[PDB]
Amino acid sequence: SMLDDAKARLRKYDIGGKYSHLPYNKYSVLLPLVAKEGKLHLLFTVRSEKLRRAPGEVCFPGGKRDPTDMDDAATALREAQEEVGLRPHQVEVVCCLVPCLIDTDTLITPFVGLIDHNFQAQPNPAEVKDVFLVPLAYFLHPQVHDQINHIFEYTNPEDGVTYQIKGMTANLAVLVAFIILEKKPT
Ligand SMILES: COCC(=O)Nc1c(C)cc(C)cc1C
Repeated sequence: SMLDDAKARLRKYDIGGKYSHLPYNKYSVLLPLVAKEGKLHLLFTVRSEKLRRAPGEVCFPGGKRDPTDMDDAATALREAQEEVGLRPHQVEVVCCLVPCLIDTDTLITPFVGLIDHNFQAQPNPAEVKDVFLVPLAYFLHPQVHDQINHIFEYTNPEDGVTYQIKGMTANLAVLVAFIILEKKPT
């Protein structure tokens, strides 16, 4: 099936816990995969205008590890629950992708999660201004704009709203699309 095929591809890129103990400032992100209308989509958040870092920008759910978290996957799930109301029984964490190094002292660990078909997002307005889906295939032929620095523009055909996706978020989206969609019979 489509979902069994996705998880089997993703598992080949799992680095597991190999880099998780190193002494960094630690953050995790959840890359949430949703099946709709026969195809896979990624779920994104628009950050609230009130936040200090990157107000109004597109990112994946996530945040800073705290002393309650059992492991880095726990950080990503705690934060996803707080931001969009995703409950633990509604996500299967399939793997841990390559971590992102920034600012010389920070390590961001990305997890890919498969989302239950009955989940519906409940954006928390203190943290999240908007939630939207993008079909995974978009990231193989994006609409690119140069600010020189590459920015993707995605327009939702439901309502005509345009979103800008850039930086680490855009880089991880492309990576997941390659893993799952490369070399597939039609
Ligand atoms: C200080 O925590 C780091 C951070 O960026 N947090 C955060 C992230 C990652 C995503 C969303 C949607 C909302 C928040 C508050």
